[PDB]
Amino acid sequence: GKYNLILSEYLSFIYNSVQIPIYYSSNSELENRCIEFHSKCLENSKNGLSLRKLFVEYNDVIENATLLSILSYSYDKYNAVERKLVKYAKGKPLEADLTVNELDYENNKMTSELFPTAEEYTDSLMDPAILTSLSSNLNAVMFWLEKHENDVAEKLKVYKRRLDLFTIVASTINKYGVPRHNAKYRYEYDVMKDKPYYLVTWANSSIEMLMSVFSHDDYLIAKELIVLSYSNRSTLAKLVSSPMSILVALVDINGTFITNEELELEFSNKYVRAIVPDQTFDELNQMLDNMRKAGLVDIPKMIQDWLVDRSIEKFPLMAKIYSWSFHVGFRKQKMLDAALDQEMYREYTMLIRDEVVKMLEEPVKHDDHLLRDSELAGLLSMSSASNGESRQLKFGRKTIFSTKKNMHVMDDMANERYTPGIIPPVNVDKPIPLGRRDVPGRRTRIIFILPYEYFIAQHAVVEKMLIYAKHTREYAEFYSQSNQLLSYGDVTRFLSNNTMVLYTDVSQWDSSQHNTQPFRKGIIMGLDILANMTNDAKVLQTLNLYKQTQINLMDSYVQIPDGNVIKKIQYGAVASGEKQTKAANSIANLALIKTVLSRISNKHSFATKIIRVDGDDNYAVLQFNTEVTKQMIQDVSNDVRETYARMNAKVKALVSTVGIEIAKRYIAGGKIFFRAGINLLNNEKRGQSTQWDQAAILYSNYIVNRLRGFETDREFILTKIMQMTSVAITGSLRLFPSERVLTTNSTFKVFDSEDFIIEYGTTVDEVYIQRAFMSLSSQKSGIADEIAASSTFKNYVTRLSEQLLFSKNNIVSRGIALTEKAKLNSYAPISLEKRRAQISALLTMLQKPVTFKSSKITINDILRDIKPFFTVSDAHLPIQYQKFMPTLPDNVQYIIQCIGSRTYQIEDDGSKSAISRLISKYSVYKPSIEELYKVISLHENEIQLYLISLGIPKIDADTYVGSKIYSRDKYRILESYVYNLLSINYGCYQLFDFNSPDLEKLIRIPFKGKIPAVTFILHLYAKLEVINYAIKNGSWISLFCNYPKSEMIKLWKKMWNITSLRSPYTNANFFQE
RNA sequence: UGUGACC
Ligand SMILES: Nc1nc2c(ncn2[C@@H]2O[C@H](COP(=O)(O)OP(=O)(O)OP(=O)(O)O)[C@@H](O)[C@H]2O)c(=O)[nH]1
Repeated sequence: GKYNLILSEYLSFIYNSVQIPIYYSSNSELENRCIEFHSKCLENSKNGLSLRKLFVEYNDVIENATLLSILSYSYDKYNAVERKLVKYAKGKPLEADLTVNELDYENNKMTSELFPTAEEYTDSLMDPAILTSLSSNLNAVMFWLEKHENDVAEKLKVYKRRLDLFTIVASTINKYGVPRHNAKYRYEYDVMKDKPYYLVTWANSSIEMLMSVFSHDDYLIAKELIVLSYSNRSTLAKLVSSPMSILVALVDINGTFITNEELELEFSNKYVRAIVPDQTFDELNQMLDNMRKAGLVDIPKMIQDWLVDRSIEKFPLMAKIYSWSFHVGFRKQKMLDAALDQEMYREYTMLIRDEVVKMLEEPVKHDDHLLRDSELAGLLSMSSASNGESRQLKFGRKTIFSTKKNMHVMDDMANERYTPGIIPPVNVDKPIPLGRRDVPGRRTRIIFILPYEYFIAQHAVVEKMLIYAKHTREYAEFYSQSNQLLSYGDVTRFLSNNTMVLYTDVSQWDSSQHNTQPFRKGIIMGLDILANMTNDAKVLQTLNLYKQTQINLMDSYVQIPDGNVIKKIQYGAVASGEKQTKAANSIANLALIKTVLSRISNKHSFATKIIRVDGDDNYAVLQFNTEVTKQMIQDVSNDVRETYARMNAKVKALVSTVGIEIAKRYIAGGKIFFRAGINLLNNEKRGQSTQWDQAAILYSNYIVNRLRGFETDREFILTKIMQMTSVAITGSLRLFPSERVLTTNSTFKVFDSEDFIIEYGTTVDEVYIQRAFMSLSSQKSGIADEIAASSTFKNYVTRLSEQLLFSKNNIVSRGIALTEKAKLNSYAPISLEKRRAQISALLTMLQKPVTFKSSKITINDILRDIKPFFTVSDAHLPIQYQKFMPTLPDNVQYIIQCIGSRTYQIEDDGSKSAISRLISKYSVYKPSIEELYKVISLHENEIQLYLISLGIPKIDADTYVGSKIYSRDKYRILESYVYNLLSINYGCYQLFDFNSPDLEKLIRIPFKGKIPAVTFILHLYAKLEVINYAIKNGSWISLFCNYPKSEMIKLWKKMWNITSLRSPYTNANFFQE
């Protein structure tokens, strides 16, 4: 509830010269008071009359009404930022050392020195690409500095540490003035020219870093990173986070968690001695020297200190540095440089080929339907991303231009041009338009924006491999419904005094030109074997067209822009843009380690406890017959690196007996760690989401970081949200959304009023507002309807249908239509219409709901019904689980020490339902969890027509539709769909064991009725309420349920008429994918 | 229509 208040201290801070609180109430007479108070307030302000009287006069509204929004009327020239910044600029501005970076443009020169003219300029290399200004990030900081000016004791040491650092920014910024941004939140030439090219993005990186400073060690790390990061823009992060790969092999294991047969974490009190060959210490020092030579001082000592004893208890510092290294910003080079960096393989290609076979064998041998109708599968899965060229399109009586695949597939069909039989060339004659991938730390990488013919030809076969992966443990990233905790235990499992883990980063190998041949070759070779396993025209064709793209790509040409020119150079490496990218890379990376391990066995004899490939890393745990020694480690480590060398693969390969470090995670001292390097004030690229959407994503990013071990002051986060979600009515009148508006479970939710706890409307006003917002959730788009009606479209939707369905089916059909209408949202013009509407709507909205004939039910209502039939009473749970994830805040860790954690993802798509399994045996169609949710609630005879109308044979449709499974499915679909709506797999909850016995105790639910659905929700709602209470108070409570029998049937009905809510908060979570 | 693949 503090938002609404911290919101005023802010406005009254930014503006000095008025605020007009706007309330509302579900109660008619109180609302009319809410209306009167409003106007009376406007009036007095329109006369410079103190509102003090009215605030007393209408004290009733203040007290019993819900704050809807705070109106801010300010008449300043909005340069108050410039003015306000002086006070903090009394330190010596930083002077960029233009010597630290290789490429010249990476050095912090003046903009003009890099770009002499306005036609040569480009923010392309610094663009914060986010929808909030640098002025704001500035205002935010100062606002907070003022509020914690007179704080005492420790808060002061936090204020101080912070005030200091801000100066560095403030002073440096003041020297060249503050860079003003345009309506699109971009920094142009006129403003950037005189100022250092990287002033802005660095300011942003530095602000976000200093506002995440608390302890002295923080401050030390910030300050250091903030200074060097003003000159170094290319090796800092890599330099700072490089040591961590070795630090993990130095901490002894004193009690760890392993994985048991039930594939779940189980404590193991074992001790494993970290065995390290001297050479490693050399390597680690060489890394410490490099750290120093590049200016670093404070950070290198922290590690050197740590290295005396190397206590897993004093490892939180090392982890902290590793996570901070990333907040320096992204490394955005020039496409050209990004692209320029570019007989013993016999074994390595044989394995790749054998792996491509295993995966597709059965599907091929048994003329799988998916492999046959793969062309339809690709079409239905086609996204509305780029195709490469910017074609002119004819829709109805309108010719517009677009690059969208969905737009090009359509147009192409309506003109006999749709020809997937012909897989376009990608050579010198038809160069690949390029894309990029920017990440903090590593150098930029290019990306092939291949023609849609390439997706379609690969979609189905890729999916068939991913399935083989789903149940092959070696593929960590894909195995079962597993989260990272599982992979954590699979390693710590076989560890001991006679084994050694071998990890390897191979990101450089996959881009290496050496790989590109044995890679594409092994796949093709494999595809051949498969082709010889059938005669099915369908299979051979799609199996063949796959072989085709694996050739056109062998000798590929790329379109690198080199200025305002687009040179065509020859690309001889495997870039990524295909559908097989992730799968193939997984296949390849694993084929590799197998190749390496196989070779080193000629000398040393060991056993393979586990082999794994996960993203751009690949590791294995070997076991020897004798106790391992420093010398044994050195030898293995050498023969390995040497084996990799004989393949001309530039890769980092380490060998330890206690931990590992890979891009996704690292295991130090038997504990699990995940880098907390998600940037907040700078983004990789510009999407299409709105500001609100970005507000929510900021917050989301805050939560993930926080859980990972990097906390940005929440007061700062809330300030940014106050900024980003606002809506300007005129040049002076700006409207600010209230806490109720932004946190309630609506279509406009941005964040949770309290971290790790998701509330739902439990009061009338809350219900009122919730139902009001939903009413204006989806907006009209003239442009979207125009094409939604055009011929090529209807024909498109039609052609897809007649191809999928056998008999009639209106649910599918009505779906395919919308499913395709939505894709148009990637088209900017439409997107823009939408947002404009949403604003005006949500504009008048924050003024008077009322008229909204609610009739739709949501998870809120369901819960709000159940709420009153429970009795809480103080309970208690002892801490009985040792911590394995050190970084977790304290209130979230607690829940785990009491009820435990999980290593799987709760099924929330209805994929395990029998009916869904059925449809996938005879159909290429994929129904959402929300469709199955309705299809399962249909009259027995309707479900039978659905099934048949998708190619499901009667002996099957008729058999299922009756069976007991249909009933169990009925429950399973609902059970799955509800979890989906409660976000049981996100943020905080995904961590918890919702089936913990310890938890089950606190839940006392007398089953006065044998009606599964109701029993279900009652227990879950209770498990949630218990855990929330524990997440806030630190103590536990028990729940007793006295839900009526009569009511149960009333509820069960409500259950099957639930609507899914769509919001920025929701999408934010989906973005964490 | 300052936009730039897979997932
Ligand atoms: N290209 C690529 N991007 C990835 C990969 N894995 C994750 N990402 C990125 O992941 C960001 C998502 O971060 P998350 O995966 O949601 O962080 P998290 O993994 O959900 O934290 P949890 O897994 O507990 O463990 C996106 O912006 C992606 O670009 C990958 O293997 N390849």
